[PDB]
Amino acid sequence: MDFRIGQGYDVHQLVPGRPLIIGGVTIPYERGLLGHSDADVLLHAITDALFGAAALGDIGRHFSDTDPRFKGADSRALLRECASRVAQAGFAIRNVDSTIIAQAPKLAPHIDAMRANIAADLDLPLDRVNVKAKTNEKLGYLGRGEGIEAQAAALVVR
Amino acid sequence: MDFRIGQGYDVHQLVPGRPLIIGGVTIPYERGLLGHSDADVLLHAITDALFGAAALGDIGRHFDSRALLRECASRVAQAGFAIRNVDSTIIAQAPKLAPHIDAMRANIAADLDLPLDRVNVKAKTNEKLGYLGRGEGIEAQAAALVVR
Amino acid sequence: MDFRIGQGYDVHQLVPGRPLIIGGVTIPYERGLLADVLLHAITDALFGAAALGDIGRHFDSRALLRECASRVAQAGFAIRNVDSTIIAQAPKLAPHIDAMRANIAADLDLPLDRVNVKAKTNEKLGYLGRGEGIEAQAAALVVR
Ligand SMILES: N[C@@H](Cc1c[nH]c2ccccc12)C(=O)NO
Ligand SMILES: [Zn+2]
Ligand SMILES: [Zn+2]
Ligand SMILES: [Zn+2]
Repeated sequence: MDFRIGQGYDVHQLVPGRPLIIGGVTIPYERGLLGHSDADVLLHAITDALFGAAALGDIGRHFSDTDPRFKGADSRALLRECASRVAQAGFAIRNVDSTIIAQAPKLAPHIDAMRANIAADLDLPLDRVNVKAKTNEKLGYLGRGEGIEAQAAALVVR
Repeated sequence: MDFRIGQGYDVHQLVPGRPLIIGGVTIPYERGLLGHSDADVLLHAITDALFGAAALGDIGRHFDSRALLRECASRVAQAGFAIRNVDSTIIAQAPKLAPHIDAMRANIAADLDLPLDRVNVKAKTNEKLGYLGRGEGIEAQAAALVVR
Repeated sequence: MDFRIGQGYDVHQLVPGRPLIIGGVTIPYERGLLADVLLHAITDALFGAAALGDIGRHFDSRALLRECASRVAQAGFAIRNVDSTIIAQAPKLAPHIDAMRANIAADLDLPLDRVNVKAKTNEKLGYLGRGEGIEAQAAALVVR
């Protein structure tokens, strides 16, 4: 009954010449997310929520964003390693919820694939993983398509 | 002991000619929230947090925002979950929301068949920053705890 | 087994001529907040988990956090954990995280391993990315 909650946030700029990878899904699009890694904003937010629930710091503490070994890093591999460290700390994952905010492209066709990827990486059934997709109702830099944001919440138990 | 958490986010533009309805409360104001529904940003954020905790997707996949919140609660129950508590924040530079918070909590508690002491609504400004600080929209955030 | 969750949000403008205090820590930097954004978010998350309203209805931001914790306890709740994120484009916050965690854990009378603080930039986007403000987000779990 030693439950703990974590929360996560990430944002990346949307720029030409990059793959668009969200929730482990390579989405065909003229632009992609800019980062040292593959810039998977959704997986990073979930990773942060998991480290946070376990009181293990944050994604930047665990994976160096200047190490050449993480250039173009597969963020699913990072999420699996996060889950491994959370387990080593003594915690079991109970559920993850998340939101992606993007003006474009349409994300609804890809949500089920993202959910399946996250569930596989966390060794969870599909019914403990949720991904919600939103626009920002045309407001701000999100409404202008300059970046994509993700939010996440995770419940774990020791 | 099968607890789950959900989180929700919503934002809508403030435009002339619409009533301002937040948490089911009609607030006197020169503008109101723009949307296909009544654009109740707080009820939508709570609805998304409840769908998220139950792993039932989101408000866009599933659909007056109180009727929608009641239907969301029905679908959460249909999945086998009981709602334990909801917490939330509204971010608006104007108008003042404190006089309306208790009516909002009462509306949410009635719609979710919860006691008042399991529902919470918090009010914030954005310190004059961004589109929220310029009064161009209102944001809501929500967290929900459920149990199977 | 009567668990409850709360969530908190705060933001303040960042301009020259003020000290930068986050999580009770004075951080060397050319600008400061116009205002402890992290402690307020945590305070709001705790009031929210207890269904006691918000920081504006109830009230140094450390003294406020300690009083918030006292009211949460008198309402019958024990705090189980806090997690949080600070979004600031500059300065680097990683060197101060342990000091922030120590201050929060002390104020909440929690073991250190139940308090977490995460740090992010906003990738140069928006008022946060331009260094015009700093945001904090928080989540708290309590039990009656
Ligand atoms: N959002 C941050 C999270 C992060 C920090 N250090 C890392 C190292 C590898 C991958 C991601 C990270 C980022 O750098 N994405 O590319
Ligand atoms: Zn990232
Ligand atoms: Zn809405
Ligand atoms: Zn504040």
